[PDB]
Amino acid sequence: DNQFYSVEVGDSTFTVLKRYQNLKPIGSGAQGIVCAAYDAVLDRNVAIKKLSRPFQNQTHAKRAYRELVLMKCVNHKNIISLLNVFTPQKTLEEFQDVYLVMELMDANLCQVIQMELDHERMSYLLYQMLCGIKHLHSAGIIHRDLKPSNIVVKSDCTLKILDFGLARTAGTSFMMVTRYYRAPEVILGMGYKENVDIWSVGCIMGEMVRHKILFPGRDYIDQWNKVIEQLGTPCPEFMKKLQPTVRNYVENRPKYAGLTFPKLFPDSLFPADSEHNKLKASQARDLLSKMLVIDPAKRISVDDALQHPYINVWYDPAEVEAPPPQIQLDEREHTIEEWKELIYKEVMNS
Ligand SMILES: *[C@H](CC(=O)Nc1ccc(C(=O)Nc2cccc(Nc3nccc(-c4cccnc4)n3)c2)cc1)CN(C)C
Repeated sequence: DNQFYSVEVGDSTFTVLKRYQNLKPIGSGAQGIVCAAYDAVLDRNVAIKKLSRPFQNQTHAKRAYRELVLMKCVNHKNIISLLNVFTPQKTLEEFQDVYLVMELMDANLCQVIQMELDHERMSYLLYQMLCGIKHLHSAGIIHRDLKPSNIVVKSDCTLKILDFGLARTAGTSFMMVTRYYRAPEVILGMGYKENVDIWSVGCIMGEMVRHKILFPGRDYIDQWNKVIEQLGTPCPEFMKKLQPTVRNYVENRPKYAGLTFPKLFPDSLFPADSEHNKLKASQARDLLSKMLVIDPAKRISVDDALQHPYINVWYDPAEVEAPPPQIQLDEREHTIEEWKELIYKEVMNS
């Protein structure tokens, strides 16, 4: 501990470089302790994340290696970037902790989502989401678990995605707590395509309008009921694309016509008494009717969503058509000891 010092932050021991001062707690759970700090060397505020038990198991180590490699290789304004990475331990043998240093954002989408919406801020947040998701897809990264807690925003309304989800897997399976934003093809295990992340964007948008989670529930069974009660029972063609065992339960459910999108998202939930606000309520509802579609064969793509009148007002080829990032590796299994060495070399060679 020459260039390092210790400090207790939010019931967690932070052994960080002497350049990071005035550490303040900001977040924790379901895996990872985060705090805010001032970088003396850069004269800027940062966010420092201490990884929670990265070598407890192979899933933690695979997810830690994946996140560290992707945060380094990706360089997009709508995806959180890695400013610095360090370990207070001097050797591979002693190595046990990883500290990721990133730009400090003002709030999480979980609180911004609760704000009284204006079409300007709302369309801008969704535009940035679609931009970041487009950039991940270009590199073959299908998130599959996009949620408000995985997204951070700044005072100027600029947005960044924190996570990469299941990333480069193949796929549609997570074993760990918030499943309200997962696409039906993921829930029912049908296989996914790139527009699987569009359902999650639809869920988040619907929530910005309603100020209530669209599809809540104790479990998937309860969650699927909330989907069919509101959007209606899917077409026989979709239920045909299900394998016989889950198909049996889905087809045995009571048939629902589903509430129309005017009834799901009435004008009451939208800014009123202006011609511009009237126009914008129907455009927002129309985009929801294209994103919140059970059948992924009929759901809108990221590219077409960016082309929608509600979003296209922000379209900038410099932000949207940016070059995809290129590249042990990201679908091969290793022992926990082997992930530790892969993780140690990433922290050291940066
Ligand atoms: C909503 C999730 C929920 O329960 N509510 C919630 C609120 C806040 C946070 C949180 O800690 N995020 C947060 C809060 C305050 C400032 C910042 N700024 C920031 N800047 C850069 C990086 C980070 C960061 C990185 C890694 C992990 N966490 C934060 N933060 C951020 C969490 C949860 C549930 N929905 C999923 C419905």
